[PDB]
Amino acid sequence: ASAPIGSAISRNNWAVTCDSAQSGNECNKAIDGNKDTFWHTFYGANGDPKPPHTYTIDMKTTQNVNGLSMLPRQDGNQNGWIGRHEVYLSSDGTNWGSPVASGSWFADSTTKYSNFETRPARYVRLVAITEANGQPWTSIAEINVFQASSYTAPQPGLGRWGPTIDLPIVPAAAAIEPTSGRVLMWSSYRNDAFGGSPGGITLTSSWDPSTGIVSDRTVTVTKHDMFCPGISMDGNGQIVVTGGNDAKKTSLYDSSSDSWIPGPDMQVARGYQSSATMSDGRVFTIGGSGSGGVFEKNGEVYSPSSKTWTSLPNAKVNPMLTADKQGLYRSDNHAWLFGWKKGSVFQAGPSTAMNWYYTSGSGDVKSAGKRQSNRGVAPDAMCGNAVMYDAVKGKILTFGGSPDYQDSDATTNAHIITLGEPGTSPNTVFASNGLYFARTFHTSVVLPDGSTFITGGQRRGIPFEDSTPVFTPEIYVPEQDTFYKQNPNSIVRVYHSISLLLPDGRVFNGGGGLCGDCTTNHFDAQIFTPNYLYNSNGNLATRPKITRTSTQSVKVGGRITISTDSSISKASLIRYGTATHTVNTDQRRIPLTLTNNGGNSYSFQVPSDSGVALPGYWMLFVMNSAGVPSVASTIRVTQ
Ligand SMILES: [Cu+2]
Ligand code: NA
Repeated sequence: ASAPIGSAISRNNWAVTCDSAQSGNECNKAIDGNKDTFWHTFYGANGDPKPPHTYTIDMKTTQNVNGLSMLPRQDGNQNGWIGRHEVYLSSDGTNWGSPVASGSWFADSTTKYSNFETRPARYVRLVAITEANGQPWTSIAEINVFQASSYTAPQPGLGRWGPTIDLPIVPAAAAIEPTSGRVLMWSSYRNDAFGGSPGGITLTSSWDPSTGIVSDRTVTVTKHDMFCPGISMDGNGQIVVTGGNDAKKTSLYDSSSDSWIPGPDMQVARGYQSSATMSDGRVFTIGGSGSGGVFEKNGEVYSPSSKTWTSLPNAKVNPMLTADKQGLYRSDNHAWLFGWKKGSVFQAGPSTAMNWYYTSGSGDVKSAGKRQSNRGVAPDAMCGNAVMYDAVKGKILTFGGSPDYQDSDATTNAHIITLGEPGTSPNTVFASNGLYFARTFHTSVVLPDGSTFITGGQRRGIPFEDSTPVFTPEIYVPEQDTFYKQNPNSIVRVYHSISLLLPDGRVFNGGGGLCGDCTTNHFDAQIFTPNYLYNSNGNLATRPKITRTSTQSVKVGGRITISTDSSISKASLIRYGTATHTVNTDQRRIPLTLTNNGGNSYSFQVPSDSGVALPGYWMLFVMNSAGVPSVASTIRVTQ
């Protein structure tokens, strides 16, 4: 089940309009209060008109609308379940504009929801594009519109939230498909739960940013239930998904062919582990006692060329453990791993002790000191994030988290870690005065300008509960060493939530829940459009365009020559991310040093060290004098 974000509006003076309505199944039979009666479109004697079908509401007066609900027919018949839909709002009743919520709903008889940002309106409209099984009809038992307590206009220069993307599943895990631009999402064996899994099945869903179509799929070929995994993009351009409910399995996703290929089994059975792509294109993973048993799980490496998993027992998991109250079951989870120089992997936390991991031979480990500052020694920060915003200078920003996984208070702790050569202890200082709001179970992404977008979370970590939420997002600008509060949202994004950077420069934020009978399931996602895409008037600014590229595939140390339509100031390369349970080891940014050739032609060099410039797919963004970025050009880096 799910829950709305507002309170129900009285339907006593409502006037409804429909495109088609049968005798006995009228248009007003959706607002009467009876769970057994329903509105239904023309069938039988009146013919069978195909979708789009529309339902328009007139609330007589202006209300502060923040969502709607749709209860299907409860008579056991499938005829009329709404699949693809669109929600519109208006003040006049003729000019509707752009949709506040669009997407697809699951094929069942449960109550469906569309939760969006507060916007004052008198007229509400629900358009049913398709039927769940592809039939000509549309039916609704009960339709309600919800309102917020008050409305406050969004502050200029602090971004905008919206629109909402309705999904058939709860996206607990996600990744961007580089070659197509789509957002691949997955849950478990079911759309709303994970417990009591038979194994061998994962339900996936994808969203296209250009078309707006949401299409679901069922993956059984890999014999893996991909809930609670370790995700990494290898050097061969394939997404390596490891463990979880089927603790020993590995699944590979190829973006070019849009298919799932079976991978070889791991040496050790894991769950809730973090995996990281190395300098040679290989994938390293360590720990993970979330599933497959509770014991000492040391490191292991995946080779994409030979299709094998090899154990590295001397790469000890013992110095990276937290002092969690639940023991080893939670202490080796969600490691802040980063692929670095000469096959090494840096562990920034969540534990107080930071370590260097080596992959040559049977593996090795060395102490990198404690995560600290002049404010003292930093405690254990489970489910806190770690983002590499400047890979050239080895800059990592760590923030949030709590001492224990569950039933523990979060802190405002924030640090800057500067990486050098493997084996040396890095310099650690405090990032400004810390976060504005203490948060755990939060997610983050690196933006084109070097800034880090932080959103969601809760003050006290209690899984499957939406208690003490943080609605206000934060942005960290490194040049000024300052945190900035952005415009707040209305949907709670706690445990099982994700955040990914879209090729168009915007942020995809969704998920939260996945507990079955709970009312905390979020079958949606929201889009955040940052300040850099807006001008002085508050409208969408003109974005510069990359007209030509010399090559789409480059090697480490090689040069690329581009051509633009206007003058640019800065340029950056961002690696495509993957997200689940606050972990994102794939994302990183490289600031580019440009050479002006003249006539809007620029040249740059991709770093020679493959530990800085990790092999895989990257996003090319160029910024003008106003700071407005372009859309991303997909560049593949090899070694
Ligand atoms: Cu989980
Ligand atoms: Na009814």
